[PDB]
Amino acid sequence: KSAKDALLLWCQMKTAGYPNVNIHNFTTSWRDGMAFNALIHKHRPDLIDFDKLKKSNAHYNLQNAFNLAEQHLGLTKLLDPEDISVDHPDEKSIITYVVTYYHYFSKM
Repeated sequence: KSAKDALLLWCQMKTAGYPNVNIHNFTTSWRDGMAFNALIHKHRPDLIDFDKLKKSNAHYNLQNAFNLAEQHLGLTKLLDPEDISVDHPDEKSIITYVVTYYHYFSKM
């Protein structure tokens, strides 16, 4: 609960101030793709025009973050947008992927 909890705070803290981002867990807080994009932007505002993103376009948002992370950060696309954009996405999946982001931005 410690590693998960610190991971959650980390995400919360990194995305302080992002509109339409509200991280309260590792499931539904990520299902619209905003949080993922906020994480990226925070580290590489050059890759995303966050202001253009709307919570409504889950697919787009998720593909966006996933494709950019893969393409520009070499972070493997472990998740699938369609799988993530459901009502109750798989927590473990998300956490695993979110961890790869944590390491990446934390190291380097």
